[PDB]
Amino acid sequence: IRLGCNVSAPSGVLERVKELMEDYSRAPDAKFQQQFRHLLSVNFEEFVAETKERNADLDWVNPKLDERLQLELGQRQLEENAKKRLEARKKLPTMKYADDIIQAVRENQVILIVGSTGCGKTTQVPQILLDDAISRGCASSCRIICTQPRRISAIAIAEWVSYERCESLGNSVGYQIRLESRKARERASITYCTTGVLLQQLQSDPLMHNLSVLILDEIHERSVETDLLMGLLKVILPHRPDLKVILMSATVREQDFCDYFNNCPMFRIEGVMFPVKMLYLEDVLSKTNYEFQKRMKHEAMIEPYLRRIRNSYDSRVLDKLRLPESEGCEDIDFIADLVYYICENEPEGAILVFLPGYDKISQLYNILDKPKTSKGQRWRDHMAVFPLHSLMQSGEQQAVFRRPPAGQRKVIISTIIAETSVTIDDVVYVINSGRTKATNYDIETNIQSLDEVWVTKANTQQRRGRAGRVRPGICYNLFSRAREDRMDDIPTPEILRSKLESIILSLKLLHIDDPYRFLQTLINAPNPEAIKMGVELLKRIEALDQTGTLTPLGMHLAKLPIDPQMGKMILMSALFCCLDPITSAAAALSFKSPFYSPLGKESRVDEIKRRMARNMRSDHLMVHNTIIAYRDSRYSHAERDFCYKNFLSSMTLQQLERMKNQFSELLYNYKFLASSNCKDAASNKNSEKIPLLRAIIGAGLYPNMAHLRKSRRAIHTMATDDGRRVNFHPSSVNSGESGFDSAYFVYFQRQKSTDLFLLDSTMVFPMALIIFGDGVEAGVTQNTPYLCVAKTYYFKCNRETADVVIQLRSNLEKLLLKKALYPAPIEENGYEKQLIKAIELLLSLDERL
DNA sequence: CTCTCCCT
Repeated sequence: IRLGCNVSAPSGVLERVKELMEDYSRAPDAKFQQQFRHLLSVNFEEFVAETKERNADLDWVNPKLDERLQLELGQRQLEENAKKRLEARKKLPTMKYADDIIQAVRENQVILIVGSTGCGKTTQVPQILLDDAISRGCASSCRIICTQPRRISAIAIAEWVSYERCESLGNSVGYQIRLESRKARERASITYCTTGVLLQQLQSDPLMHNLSVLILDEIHERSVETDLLMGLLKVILPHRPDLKVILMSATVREQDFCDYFNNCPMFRIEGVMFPVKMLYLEDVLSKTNYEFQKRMKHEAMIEPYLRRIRNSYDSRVLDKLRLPESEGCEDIDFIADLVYYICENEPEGAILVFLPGYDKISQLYNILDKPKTSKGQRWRDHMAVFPLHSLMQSGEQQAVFRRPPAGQRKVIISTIIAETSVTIDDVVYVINSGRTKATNYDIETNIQSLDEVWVTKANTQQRRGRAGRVRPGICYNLFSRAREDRMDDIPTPEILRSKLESIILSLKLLHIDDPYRFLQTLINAPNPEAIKMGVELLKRIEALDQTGTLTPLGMHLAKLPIDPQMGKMILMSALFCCLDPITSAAAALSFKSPFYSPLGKESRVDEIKRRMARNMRSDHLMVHNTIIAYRDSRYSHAERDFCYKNFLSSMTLQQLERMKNQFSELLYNYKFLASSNCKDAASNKNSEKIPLLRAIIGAGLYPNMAHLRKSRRAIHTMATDDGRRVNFHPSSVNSGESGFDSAYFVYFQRQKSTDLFLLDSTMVFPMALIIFGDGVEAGVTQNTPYLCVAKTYYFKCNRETADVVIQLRSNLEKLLLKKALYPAPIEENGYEKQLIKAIELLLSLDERL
């Protein structure tokens, strides 16, 4: 036990904390509390009965609207204005199977439609079933929900299907994503929505009574949500015989889902794509004749292969395959040569280069842009070269989509983002490195890492398809087919890679109280060690009690669309009147930072963040400062130049501001805020007290703590509270700085790459962790009285301050408990405000003087 | 001294 700095408080401050605490203890209605005790008192089939009565609207049909919609669909098939496409929709493969699809849906609760790119299943199946129900005179009983993984998919498909009905968005076709919607009409309608939207609507309608048809699309990508959703359908569908489910999948281990749902009817629908030829490293090197210069294992893999292909390739190319450098992206000059090769031979078309991450996208960009070779010098002026990365601006502009200037060849250097999420349509050539970056979770070390790995067979399959979009393509794989046969079928499904605290809490609102029993039902069961690690986190932040049951605060956290830790941070910000900054922090950790990382500009983007951090040693208040400055630039009509000068995405900032408005609207409806405007003066009376903002941020990121011991840009000897040595991620404002007021930090995410890095952090003060943390005891270790937090960090503290802090933590726990059970805004002159004022007083002693 | 990427 090595004691830290002295946290004792002046006697004058302790007396007034005492005057204030015992004002608070002199104190003497609830719809939320009755909702909470009802949920805990009912068993599961009481739960089923109650939610059936409460969501009954589809029990009502509208015969006159049935017959009217049936009658202008009958006639409005008789123009030629919506026909040109009915004969154009008939040219899509899915339409040939209309009646079999219709008939299979009537005879089966669940069917599966499997099909490759271009088959038309997403756009055509919803209309096939909708137009059938209208024609049978069932229009008003038909409400179809179609889920998509990505937001932009939902809007684009909705807009395109509505074009296909000669309607504007909002009649028979709509979309719903989070924070934006164009809703269809209530009945005889199709809604495209993101999977999360549907999961959140499950909290009000846990048996899906408010739709007649559920279409789950792209289940083969095995996102958490569709895996959860199929898991829940096994619970829901027994109580919903009228409900129709259509699963939709690419041809990627499709049989997993057929098996998972008994064995249900499976339709296979042929795609529409032009042929794309696949070449491997042998083939590429036999064409380019490039020469390399400047464990094995690998040799165990390659030599059997080179003996089986001995007579199909020249010996000198098979010898290059014995170098480990020859496969993947380890030699960027090799990729550069094959780019130059495609520009010389081969017809007109764009090159799509798949590389795992930012670092070597940078290297190939610089080699094409500042060429080392005469061949490169040659081709420099005839290429328009686009890096494509989530942290880069290229996808936010339209150049990378349009066709190049005449005489110029387009070269796209991208991450995995161009496999599905972003799509360039004039690509005829894919150079596939076979390498990506992926996150994996070591359950035993509690270390998250980001490592470069080989892609899966499904990845290359989809990357191959990216070339066949306008015209027959070529896919160059920078690895041998021996490496291909050592690749996994599909990536490890993300629910085995994921923190489960949010999911487990959400399942309590669906009256699924055993996460063990339920998660074991998934197609891929998560490690039960991860399930109690999630349970244990929820117990610590007190969303569950020790027996495992939902607490009143846990019910609030499950109803907030954010991870429970930051939801807790968000509610504290209401109680403590700093709503705007803390919601700024939560939305950014919950989504992403507004800053780009444009090629070559890092030293300069590093310097913008340090100026936006306003020397506050917090990545989280850096984002809030960024948002304050962004609002000022709109209020100044300077928005474009502001974003330019500071390498900011105005589209990221706009979405952060709507999440902030949404957190503010939810907290208002839950009766925690007097106003729904997250900028409201009453909600922000402390938003400029920096020590108080460190306290609320720490309350949410607790227990992720780190301690620095070090003086010198500077190097850092720092370690997390589990003893592991960490460093600030070089993208953090805190990396390399010296002279912190405090050696203590909280962080949202630690990650291993070159080193174990803290990706975001706020400098915190010991009294703040002590008040809002746990594991707090007073004692004596040498002959020095101490106060500790988490039974880890011990601070010199005199008995009078120790005792008052311990009394203070007790009434805070009583206060939080009643705000959870009886939500009200803290009234500014009442008794609860006096214990708020006690805490601000103590925290304000750490102000930078 | 470094950054796979969806989503309520």
